[PDB]
Amino acid sequence: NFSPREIVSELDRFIIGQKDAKRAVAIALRNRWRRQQLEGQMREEVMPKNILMIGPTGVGKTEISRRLAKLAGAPFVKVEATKFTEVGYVGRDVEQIIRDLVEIAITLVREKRREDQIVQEALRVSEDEGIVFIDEIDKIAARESGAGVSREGVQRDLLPLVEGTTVATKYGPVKTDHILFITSGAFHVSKPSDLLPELQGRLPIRVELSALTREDFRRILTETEASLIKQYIALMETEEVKLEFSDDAIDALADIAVDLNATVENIGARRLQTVIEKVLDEISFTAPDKAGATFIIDAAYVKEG
Amino acid sequence: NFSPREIVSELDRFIIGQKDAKRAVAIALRNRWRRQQLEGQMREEVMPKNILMIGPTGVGKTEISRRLAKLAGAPFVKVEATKFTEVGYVGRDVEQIIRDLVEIAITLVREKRREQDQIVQEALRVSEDEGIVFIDEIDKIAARESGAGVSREGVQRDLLPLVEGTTVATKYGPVKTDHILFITSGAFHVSKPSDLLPELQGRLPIRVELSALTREDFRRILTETEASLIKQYIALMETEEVKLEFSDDAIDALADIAVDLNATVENIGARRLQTVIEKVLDEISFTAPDKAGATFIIDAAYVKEG
Amino acid sequence: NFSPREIVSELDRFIIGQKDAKRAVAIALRNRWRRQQLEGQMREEVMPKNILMIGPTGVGKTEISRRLAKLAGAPFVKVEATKFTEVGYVGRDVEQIIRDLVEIAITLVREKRREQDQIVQEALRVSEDEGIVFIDEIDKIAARESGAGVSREGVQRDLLPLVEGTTVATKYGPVKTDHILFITSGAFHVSKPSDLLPELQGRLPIRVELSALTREDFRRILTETEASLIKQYIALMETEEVKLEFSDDAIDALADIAVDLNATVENIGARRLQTVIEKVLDEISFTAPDKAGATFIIDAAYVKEG
Amino acid sequence: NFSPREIVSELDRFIIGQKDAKRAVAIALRNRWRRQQLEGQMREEVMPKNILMIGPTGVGKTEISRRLAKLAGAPFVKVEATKFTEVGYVGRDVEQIIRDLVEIAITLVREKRREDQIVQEALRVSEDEGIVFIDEIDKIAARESGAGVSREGVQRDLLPLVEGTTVATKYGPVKTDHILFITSGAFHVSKPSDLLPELQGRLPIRVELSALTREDFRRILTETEASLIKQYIALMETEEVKLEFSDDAIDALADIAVDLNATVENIGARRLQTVIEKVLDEISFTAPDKAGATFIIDAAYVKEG
Ligand SMILES: Nc1ncnc2c1ncn2[C@@H]1O[C@H](COP(=O)(O)OP(=O)(O)O)[C@@H](O)[C@H]1O
Ligand SMILES: Nc1ncnc2c1ncn2[C@@H]1O[C@H](COP(=O)(O)OP(=O)(O)O)[C@@H](O)[C@H]1O
Ligand SMILES: Nc1ncnc2c1ncn2[C@@H]1O[C@H](COP(=O)(O)OP(=O)(O)O)[C@@H](O)[C@H]1O
Ligand SMILES: Nc1ncnc2c1ncn2[C@@H]1O[C@H](COP(=O)(O)OP(=O)(O)O)[C@@H](O)[C@H]1O
Repeated sequence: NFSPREIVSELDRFIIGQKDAKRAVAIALRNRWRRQQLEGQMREEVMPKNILMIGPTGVGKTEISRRLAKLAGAPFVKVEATKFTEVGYVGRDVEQIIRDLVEIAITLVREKRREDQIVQEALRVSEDEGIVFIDEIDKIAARESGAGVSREGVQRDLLPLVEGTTVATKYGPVKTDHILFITSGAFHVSKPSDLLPELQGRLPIRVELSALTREDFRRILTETEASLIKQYIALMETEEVKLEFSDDAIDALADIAVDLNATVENIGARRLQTVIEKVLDEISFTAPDKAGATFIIDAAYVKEG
Repeated sequence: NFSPREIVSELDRFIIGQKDAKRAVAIALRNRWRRQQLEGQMREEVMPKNILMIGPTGVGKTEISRRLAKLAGAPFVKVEATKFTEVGYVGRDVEQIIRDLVEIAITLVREKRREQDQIVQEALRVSEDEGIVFIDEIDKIAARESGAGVSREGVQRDLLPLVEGTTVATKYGPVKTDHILFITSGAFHVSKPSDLLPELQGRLPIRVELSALTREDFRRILTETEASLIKQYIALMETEEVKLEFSDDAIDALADIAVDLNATVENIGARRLQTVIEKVLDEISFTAPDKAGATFIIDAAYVKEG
Repeated sequence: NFSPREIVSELDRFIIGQKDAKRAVAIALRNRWRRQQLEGQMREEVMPKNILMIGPTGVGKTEISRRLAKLAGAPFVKVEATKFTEVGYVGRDVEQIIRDLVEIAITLVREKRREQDQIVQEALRVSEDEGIVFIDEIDKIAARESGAGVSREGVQRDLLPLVEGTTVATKYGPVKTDHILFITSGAFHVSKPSDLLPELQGRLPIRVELSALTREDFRRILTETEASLIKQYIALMETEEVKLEFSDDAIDALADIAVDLNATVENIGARRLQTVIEKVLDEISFTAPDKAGATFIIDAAYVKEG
Repeated sequence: NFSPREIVSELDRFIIGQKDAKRAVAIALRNRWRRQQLEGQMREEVMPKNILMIGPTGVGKTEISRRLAKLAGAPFVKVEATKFTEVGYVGRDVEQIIRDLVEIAITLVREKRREDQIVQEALRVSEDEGIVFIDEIDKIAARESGAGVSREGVQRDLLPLVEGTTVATKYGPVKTDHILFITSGAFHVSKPSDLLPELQGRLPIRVELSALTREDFRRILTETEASLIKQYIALMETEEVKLEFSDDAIDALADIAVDLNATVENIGARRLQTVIEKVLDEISFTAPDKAGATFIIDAAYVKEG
């Protein structure tokens, strides 16, 4: 899809809630289209509407950006900002981000072409369509454990990428002027105004994300297209086992994850994956011994499990 | 074998006990087969059932994973997590794990084809769909922070791209880690599993404990498994025309020596057995060619003098 | 007051909301009274119901504890835990907390007696049975390890003797900390409560959360409580013969300014209110003596220009 | 009591299980009596049978030693060994242990005398009867976060105390030749043979302690004389509330603590204190409003709580 409301709808198929974050990337992606519709010098003066996402861990910041890029057939790279503060001879320079992105556009163009010029198209796509997700940008803006580049230095090193620079790769120079950047952080260890002024100026769009509620966990489990329940159901189908979850079993699974997030650590929706798996441990092991049968998991089964 | 109960049975041929750990890797391996039966988009949405093994040292964490990979003809790489906290210019980046794995899948595909650009293409296919990566002492890179290189949390952060899904460059071409299985292990005395990065927890769906080995476990480790130390020394002395025999009380005596050393010096698990049988066999290992055709019996008394 | 519901009601006079936190300190204080009703050995086996408060900054953690201590005529000491991680030769040891507490109990007993070796003896008695110690940012000394003094875990380890029970030397004599109540607080974004030393967890029986303050909370904080900022500025301007008046829309406007600043710069909780009323009162605070006998009304429009 | 079997019995009133650890301190305390029964120079050649306790956290190492000393009317000091590895101008020298011990013997002699000579008796008791508990002695024997004395240096600093030295205090010199030392550690970060040889030689008795079982938690809750249940029952009696626990409620409370120790962290019996308190939160708050009544807590009440 190509329209912002259409983009929001496509993202609804995989991400529950977070409407503001969904609309922010839609605007950013739609503006890339508006730029290419422009003609003349104005085509070279408009820059990507880069985004700063603020929100707790495991509530959809990566997922929204990752699905967005797949929607737009754009090459995507996720990186943890603090990795550039560590010593190391391999992969400690931020231009590795751009080199990896071309490496992802090559393997992306090969898939579409099948269905020298290919390498050129990977270099064309990377410049005009690349999407870069920089996680925990809040951690490189704090009051200063890494013995490498300082935190402000990682910010200073990010400036050439998001302002516009040329980067050398094993396939040739890559310009970053019109690559879209999505940055994210919780901003408990720092605040958004602790970013370098030059970085603030290259983050036009600011959007918050909210904690997931108990109802959010229920819908995340069942409603989205690649949901965990649909995965476990699909995996047991290959063993000739029709797996069924009652509605109270789904409520019970969501409650286990909410409670653990409330007593151990709130890791957001990442808790769901580990909770369903232990409840399905007995049936995942014995599934070939149960072929042809229909297995219904109720609230009581989740309780004993 | 391809079935979880069948996998557990194959592992019983080499590992004593640790039934929960055996069933955990079976589930993880069986899900790889369940995934490839899927067709469509769901084939690209299911991720490996990575495992966190919790247990003391030398009770079968590496051995289970290593036998599992050989059972599945899958390329296998074991790595010590804390090695990435040290300074150095060779092999200090976690992508070295993935490069080594292709290096092991290439040499694996050549063996089966014989019994080539196309071989390298499948070695890149095998590595992506069948690779198994064992990360030891993942508990030590989650502690309260001697390595002067990457910090402990930084080694975790560097592991995130591998287990979440990334493309890695090699001397043979780009490799995706999306469908590689990861088995991680630690004792978790210096830290706890919730000290791992949240992003890491979410990519470790299966959690399994392992237990200390008991005195009876040592006796069965010595004799019952297919590649047991006793069966090795017997086979080694057969090449010298010497029938090496252990009485049943001798095996008990050897197990008791190892338990006591693990109880008074340090508990290193079943690794103590190797050094204990070897010192008792010192006299015969030296003189065996001078003793050809003869039968050498090690009893409880011989273990005592040894 | 002496009853938990009565304690909650007394705290309602100064703190808006945070009902769970109010009831938590009530239980802890009521158990002190329950203990002294006991006679015999059980009188020496019951230990204070120490509290861990979890909540964002500036929502009432210090204020609740501080009002509680004044309600109970108990000596009170607030300390920043991370101060003990810094180098220095004055006041860098945790026993300084206890020495300061006696210093506050002495000056407390003198006030009540007037309205002396015997005073110091009871100040040493009061400190032991009635002292209240508030330790802020106990979450920061439980993180992954800028202070060049004691390490973070070391500050925890140094706190163990205080909350488990120890004798501390002072310029007035030995003081036991066995029956001192401890209230600890943190946001727990940089760490989690299970990152505390096991020995510390066991001496924190009561766990209570506090919530963010809402826009309506700011309005009630401004006006409803007994020592509210509005009642302070009104009283301060009364000494100049100026009737200071706030309309209800003006109070909403002031609360909105603070919410927006907490939403765009940094969320510092109710601390934002103090700086916001002060800038709106800048014009009148200066000219009030030149305006004696007059009435000054601050409306929504006046807050807008200000 | 004065006999080792009698000592073991007195400790049974407060500590569940750990029979080996109980007998080890009994031997050590009984030998102090055997020494004072000796006459002549042999009286000056026998040294305390110091103990190294090995065991997990929160299973009774401190409690056994603390109760033992109270049984013997002996002044007692507990210290965390790693505290001497930290920088600091106050209380970072191991002789503070001995100075604190005299400070505890003074306040101990005043209690018994009531029921210059007193200070002399505090100096007499400290030398002949002091008991020093050094916790986590395993942590100062590891492979080397404190920026002060090194770990081996803390061991080296402990040598004068346990071999025999004179220590100056605000009341006068204190000899440590016949002070009993109980040291403890889990020995996962190191092993007992990592201690300095001179320290090994001054730790004659070696005793292990075991993890607490589910049944241990049940007996710890109810059976011992100062148990948590008897405290909460006694505290509610001062409010005219007869609090009663069913047997299944006690089982339920023990199960909550075992599960948390199995999923968060095994902190031993320290988990019990925090678990009963949250279950009693509603009644502890409302107890004055319920005076004259009898309140029975069953398994179902522990479940909702
Ligand atoms: N709102 C949500 N809707 C659907 N899935 C979600 C949501 N929030 C988190 N998830 C899932 O939880 C996991 C972690 O989420 P992710 O977006 O990567 O985290 P973060 O916000 O920390 O980047 C992924 O499997 C993701 O699909
Ligand atoms: N349960 C067991 N059954 C059989 N052999 C075992 C067992 N535990 C340990 N061993 C043997 O002891 C040695 C060390 O075991 P290993 O699994 O590699 O240790 P770790 O669990 O620390 O990874 C190997 O020779 C292994 O075969
Ligand atoms: N809920 C509240 N009710 C009343 N005053 C409050 C509330 N929260 C904060 N305040 C006021 O805001 C300031 C800071 O609050 P305080 O409790 O000291 O912060 P913290 O919770 O960080 O300890 C004080 O002036 C306090 O009176
Ligand atoms: N076996 C036990 N019997 C009775 N109480 C115990 C036992 N183990 C631990 N406790 C209690 O748990 C808490 C911590 O125990 P403690 O002996 O101080 O720990 P450690 O072994 O770490 O020194 C104390 O309240 C203690 O009374």
